[PDB]
Amino acid sequence: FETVASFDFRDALSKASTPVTVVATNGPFGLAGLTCSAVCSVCDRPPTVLLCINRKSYAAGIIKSNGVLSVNWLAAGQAVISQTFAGVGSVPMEERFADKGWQTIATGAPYRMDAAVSFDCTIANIVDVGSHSVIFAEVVARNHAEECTPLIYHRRQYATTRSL
Amino acid sequence: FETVASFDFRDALSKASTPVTVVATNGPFGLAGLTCSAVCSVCDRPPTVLLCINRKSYAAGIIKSNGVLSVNWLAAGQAVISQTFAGVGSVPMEERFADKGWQTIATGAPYRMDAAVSFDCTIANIVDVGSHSVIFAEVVARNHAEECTPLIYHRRQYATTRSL
Ligand SMILES: Cc1cc2nc3c(=O)[nH]c(=O)nc-3n(C[C@H](O)[C@H](O)[C@H](O)COP(=O)(O)OP(=O)(O)OC[C@H]3O[C@@H](n4cnc5c(N)ncnc54)[C@H](O)[C@@H]3O)c2cc1C
Ligand SMILES: Cc1cc2nc3c(=O)[nH]c(=O)nc-3n(C[C@H](O)[C@H](O)[C@H](O)COP(=O)(O)OP(=O)(O)OC[C@H]3O[C@H](n4cnc5c(N)ncnc54)[C@H](O)[C@@H]3O)c2cc1C
Repeated sequence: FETVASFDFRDALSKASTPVTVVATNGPFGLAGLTCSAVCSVCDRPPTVLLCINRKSYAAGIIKSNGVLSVNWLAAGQAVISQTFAGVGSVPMEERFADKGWQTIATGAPYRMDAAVSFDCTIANIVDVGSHSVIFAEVVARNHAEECTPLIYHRRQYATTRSL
Repeated sequence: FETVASFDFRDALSKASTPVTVVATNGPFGLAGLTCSAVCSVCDRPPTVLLCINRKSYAAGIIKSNGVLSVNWLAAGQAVISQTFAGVGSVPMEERFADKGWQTIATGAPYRMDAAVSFDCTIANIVDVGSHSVIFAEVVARNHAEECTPLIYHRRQYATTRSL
């Protein structure tokens, strides 16, 4: 079988929906983060999620060397946070965490305390696939905001949820 | 750093949101599918998605032995499909695919033609982590309905999308 064209693959994907997260890190290699939607739960013992991140990025370099990271599922009101960590407005990497919303929990990685879900994590394993590092991370702390319907991405726009 | 309790992990995840897919298969080891939300795109060259499925699933062994599968992102109108494939009504596998909305495209796996997005795939890699097989699959064909509006899962209920 022949795989679909890359362009057709991305077009089709725009028609699926995802949550939106920010993955962030800090430690001896410094502070960094990027917006990431390719994230999912893997198993509960040990509690493990994975995230797939293009290895060419500033943030990927730092995340992999710090060896710790946070995954921060954004609430409906946080599209600007997502835009910032996707590089909309070209906000310099270390200027991205200037606000009380980020604090430390267990690892030293910055946690978004008003995110719908925040997992503080250590990296356990990495599987490289084409351009992306698939990073398997074990959850060593969790946090939740009070009142957060999700930020959703779909058809290249942000959205949130409503009952069926 | 000690990991969080499994129970905390699961609770936290209920507060995140995910699309809802049905992962289906067919071939020499038979028909099977199940509903899966632990799915994401990995890279576009080659076009690869991954999905995490509990090895306890009846459908897991059949999917991995057939070597082929589809991922079907369900639309807002399709909660009954999600329910059928999560085992509600305990519908027998073959009978799950009796409806003519399920066709073959390229691999032989059943593809839901009216699903918001359907990727027909061949398995490329399987990495077993805790209770789950993380299955990497390369996209060989696709199909999309005209209706992309997502079925979403969140706080243990179905939802769909709204503008912000
Ligand atoms: C919103 C949502 C998201 C989900 N996400 C995931 C996910 O990301 N990963 C995951 O692993 N699960 C996921 N699930 C769970 C999943 O879909 C199922 O609910 C789970 O696998 C249990 O399904 P089952 O009741 O069909 O049990 P199973 O044991 O998996 O199978 C039972 C029924 O289906 C298949 N049969 C069973 N035994 C035999 C036999 N001895 N001989 C011949 N035929 C047999 C069975 O045949 C039977 O019809 C999700 C469910 C929901 C609702
Ligand atoms: C809602 C959203 C989700 C994103 N998810 C991821 C992800 O899971 N993994 C990742 O490495 N980067 C993701 N990004 C990209 C990322 O956050 C930065 O924008 C990127 O590192 C910036 O580099 P660039 O200027 O070359 O932009 P780009 O040329 O746009 O980025 C190029 C490469 O890194 C960025 N991938 C996966 N989903 C998306 C997406 N919806 N939009 C754009 N790129 C995507 C890509 O993945 C791609 O391989 C996402 C961006 C947004 C807005």
